[PDB]
Amino acid sequence: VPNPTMPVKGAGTTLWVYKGSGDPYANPLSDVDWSRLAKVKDLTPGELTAESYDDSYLDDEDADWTATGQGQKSAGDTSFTLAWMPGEQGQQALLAWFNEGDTRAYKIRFPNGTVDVFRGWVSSIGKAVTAKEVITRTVKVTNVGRPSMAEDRSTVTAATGMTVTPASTSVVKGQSTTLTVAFQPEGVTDKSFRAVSADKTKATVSVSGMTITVNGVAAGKVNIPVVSGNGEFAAVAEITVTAS
Amino acid sequence: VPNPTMPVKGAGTTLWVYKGSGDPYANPLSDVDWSRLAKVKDLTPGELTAESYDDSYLDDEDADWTATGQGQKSAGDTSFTLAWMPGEQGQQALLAWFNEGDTRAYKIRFPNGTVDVFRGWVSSIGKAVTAKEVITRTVKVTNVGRPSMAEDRSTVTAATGMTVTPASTSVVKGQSTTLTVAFQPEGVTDKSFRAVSADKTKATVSVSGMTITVNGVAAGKVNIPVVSGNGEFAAVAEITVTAS
Amino acid sequence: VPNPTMPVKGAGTTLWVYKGSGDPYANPLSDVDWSRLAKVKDLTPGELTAESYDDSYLDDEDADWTATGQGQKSAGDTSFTLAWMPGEQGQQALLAWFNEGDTRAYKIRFPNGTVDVFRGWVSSIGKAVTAKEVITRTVKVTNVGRPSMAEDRSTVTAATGMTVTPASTSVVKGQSTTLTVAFQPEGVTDKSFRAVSADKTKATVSVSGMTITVNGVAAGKVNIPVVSGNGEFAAVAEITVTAS
Repeated sequence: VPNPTMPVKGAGTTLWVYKGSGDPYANPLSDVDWSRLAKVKDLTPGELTAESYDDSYLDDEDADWTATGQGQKSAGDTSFTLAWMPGEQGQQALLAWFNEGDTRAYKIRFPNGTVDVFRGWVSSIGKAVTAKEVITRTVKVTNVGRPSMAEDRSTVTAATGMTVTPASTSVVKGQSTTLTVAFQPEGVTDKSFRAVSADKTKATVSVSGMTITVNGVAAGKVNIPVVSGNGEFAAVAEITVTAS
Repeated sequence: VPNPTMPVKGAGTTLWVYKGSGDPYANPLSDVDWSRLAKVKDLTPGELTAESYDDSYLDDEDADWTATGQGQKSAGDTSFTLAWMPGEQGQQALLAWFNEGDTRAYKIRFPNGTVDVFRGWVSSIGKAVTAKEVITRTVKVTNVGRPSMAEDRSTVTAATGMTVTPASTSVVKGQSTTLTVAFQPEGVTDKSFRAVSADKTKATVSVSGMTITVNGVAAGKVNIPVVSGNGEFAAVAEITVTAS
Repeated sequence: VPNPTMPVKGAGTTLWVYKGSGDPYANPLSDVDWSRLAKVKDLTPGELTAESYDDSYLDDEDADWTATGQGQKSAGDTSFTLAWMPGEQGQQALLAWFNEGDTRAYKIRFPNGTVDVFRGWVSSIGKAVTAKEVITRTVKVTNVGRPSMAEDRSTVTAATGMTVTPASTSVVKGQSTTLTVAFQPEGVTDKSFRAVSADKTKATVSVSGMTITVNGVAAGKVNIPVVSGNGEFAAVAEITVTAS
């Protein structure tokens, strides 16, 4: 199951080239008007840099430390090598792309459900010929303009799905009780929380696995505050610890 | 077995140089008027490139991302190291070719059957003398103009046969008969031939534009053999010559 | 036996410096007025380069691909290291060559009967001092002018020594007959040939070891054309295959 929040191993990443006429940045998740370049030996995506702009004036009080700002960004170059199949359609389109010299759109689909789509023109076409090894074809695409990252299409929800079910009962010395924090604004959520007690002398707190464990170290009535996210929601749980 | 759709191992790649006249890019598959460079230790085909060209103006709203375009292409610098055989015709031809600024065509034949032909001038010539392994001459060629990748020749009908119906009639002195050569295995074919007498004394041959003429210089029976291209197919015909 | 047409192992290559007054390029195969620099630890001959000249004009139709030509060639530098014997005559001549700073002629004799003679001036004189290893002396000679390659003195013959002796008999099924092709214009020759049959249905052809094998796969009268070199000479062989 593709999880865009956990690290992924990077095996299964595919590369596609747009061949239709619409907007490549609009719906990249659809591979209808996209031609696949199979047998990818290796791939190194573009690196988005940004040159530095000097923001220093003569009258600026003190000049011990440099002051700079972000200048003009660049989309870098994307370079990949793949098994050389001269008769396979898609590589012929690649040679046509190089010869025409126009800016086309390409995309990389990761084993995460997320696709990074760039636009650029071919600036290199190589080939490595050696015995005992499949002949490979190497390509470099100089990207132009602003690309569409996979973090652009990532969406978040803040529909206030805060709920808390505490034990609200008695806990005896030597054991721990369980408290649940529901984070389901119709299921989808993107925020974290921290739950701690109020004294750390009568009952101790341990929050893990989305749940809370309250240990009755000492008798008395204790309060466990839970704060969700940046302090938009909270909860107070009352727990009693008996003498026994 | 040779499939340009599946990847190939690259063992058996051969290098040829156009020593004949005419169009080299026309029929690279045929090995007529091509001299083979034997004992190629290693090869590195030249890589196609393209210099960037700035495409921004002061009128352009926004400038945060760079705008560029493809400029001059300049394929070049194919290198190869091959065993040093100074008494082998093909390496003396190489030194002669380097010895003046002549720009010649050379092709690379791949194990999958395709051919990739460049046109350039020799820009470096080197040697590696060291005991206990073979003396290797290393050569570098800088390419000019545009090359002819194997991606362009995506038709290949493979020919596979032809016929030769001769006049098979007496030819008098001072006259020449015409011998018919058909190279139409279902019309489409991208191969040529070559005819050469077995005696060169009784008759002389003239081949041009798929038309062959035999002139009976001396009386007798002349056997005229034709062989096509690399030598996949051949035929033999006869021409009689009478003294009176 | 030295064979200038087969790769050689590079062991036994010697270095000489001309000390006479005649023409070093005239007869390099004679070591009369040449002093040998013995105990050569290693040797790296010069590399003949040639810078590029831009042949681009404004009015030239289209400028998609760069157009260049061979410029001015250079003879490179020859660098070698040898055991350091200050008192050995020949190294004293080397230091005199460095100090005087004039252009002298030197030559390298290979274990192939071929000699590459250059001309240049000493531009480096080194020395490496280390324990457990013979002190070495390193030399670099900057070559001037056009050298005399070993491919310059290699000669070829085209005295038309074409001959063919075919079987001209019957070959029974399941075996093969032999045909001989003589390439001896007084013995010396430098050209190859290709021999193939005319039908590939009655008899099959296999040319190797300078000879031809004709296999009577099917009965009938078959013709085997042989073409020598670039079509200057040819032959036609008639072979009969019986029903048995």
